[PDB]
Amino acid sequence: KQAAADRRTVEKTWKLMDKVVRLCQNPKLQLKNSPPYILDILPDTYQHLRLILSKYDDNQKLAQLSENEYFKIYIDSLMKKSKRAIRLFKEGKERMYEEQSQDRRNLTKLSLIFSHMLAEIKAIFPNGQFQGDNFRITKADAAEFWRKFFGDKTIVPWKVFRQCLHEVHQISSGLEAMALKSTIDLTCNDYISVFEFDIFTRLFQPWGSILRNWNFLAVTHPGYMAFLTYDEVKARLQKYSTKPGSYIFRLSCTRLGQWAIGYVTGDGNILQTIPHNKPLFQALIDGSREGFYLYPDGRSYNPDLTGLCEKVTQEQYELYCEMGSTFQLCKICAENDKDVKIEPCGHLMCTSCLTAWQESDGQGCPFCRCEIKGTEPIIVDPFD
Ligand SMILES: C[C@H]1CCCN(Cc2cc3c(c(C(F)(F)F)c2)CN(c2cccc([C@]4(c5nncn5C)C[C@@H](C)C4)c2)C3=O)C1
Ligand code: NA
Ligand SMILES: [Zn+2]
Ligand SMILES: [Zn+2]
Repeated sequence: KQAAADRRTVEKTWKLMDKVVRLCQNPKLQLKNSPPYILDILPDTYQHLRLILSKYDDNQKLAQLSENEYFKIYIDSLMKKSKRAIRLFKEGKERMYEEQSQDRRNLTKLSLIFSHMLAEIKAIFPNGQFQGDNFRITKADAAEFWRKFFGDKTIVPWKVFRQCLHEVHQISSGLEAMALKSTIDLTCNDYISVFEFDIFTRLFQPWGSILRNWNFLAVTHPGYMAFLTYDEVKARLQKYSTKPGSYIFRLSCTRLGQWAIGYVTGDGNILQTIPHNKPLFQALIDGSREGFYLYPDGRSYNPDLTGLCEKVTQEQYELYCEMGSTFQLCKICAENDKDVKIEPCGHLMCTSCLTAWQESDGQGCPFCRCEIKGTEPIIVDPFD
């Protein structure tokens, strides 16, 4: 239940965003030349919110804008993530100037979220005018699923989304649904917009086997590198510059919904290819056959991807989730946040999962089997 997105509220986010920009202007961090460039994303976010206000330039237009379900979620999320970034500098202290630290890692995670939020608002409010109820989902079979379950909604809670997705593509576990959430919920706000749904369905098409494509291509494929800048792709492949056909595929925060395959050419150079509006597995199959994509991440074994033309372990889902921000999500249901701690073992879960466990098995903690001497409500930050 977020507050109305009135002018007063919108401006509170600008002041919080200016605070993040000031903290990030410190030369000790060296963030001026540090992607995704938070010192560029936050001013651009300001200019977009300003462009939107110019389009809703009267009291009646401001009343419609402040009631817009997507806009309220956006401003509330922008507010939350900005406060989170200020809190990161407050508690990180000198560990913010060390590039390998977890505090710096969390700032890169926040910088990626602000990048995704900016691309989202520009897609939903092109030219500052709301067009979410007329957003074009690139895949028709994915568009039909969205229209079927959510009508003309532009954004829906993750918990409603997951359940409706399960009705068409079965999700096998709590860890799989958590890995899935960190993949689709790019803005890390516990909601899925039609834009985030379009990116996910473009990346892992065809829709008919989208969870098999995602499990193979992203959860277990050695060639998958998640978000990388081109300099990082080159740095990764430089080790294998002596092995033509070495390759990796990555996401690009400036080309959402598309893949970029970086590869070692016969003459030692590192080049990249952006596949067309076709499945990534077909581009990898064609490239393997043609001698360009042979060794994923320089490794001799290239997985057989032909099965996708016509089994992931719980540990693999756990490693996959580490990169994202899902530590606050209940591992059992993957739909509610952790809000209770079991005493004395310290394991965490949501209130309703603990009540369900207590009425079903209840013979110790559902994770370690230790006797439940007590419970204590808690608030979990994604970076705890
Ligand atoms: C663009 C450049 C900027 C400098 C850091 N490098 C490396 C880097 C990549 C990711 C991250 C970091 C860091 F913040 F943890 F530090 C760092 C985080 N990160 C990230 C954050 C949330 C979700 C994901 C996805 C993912 N891929 N494998 C597992 N997961 C959960 C890709 C989404 C569709 C789901 C990835 C990177 O890609 C990326
Ligand atoms: Na989201
Ligand atoms: Zn739960
Ligand atoms: Zn326990």
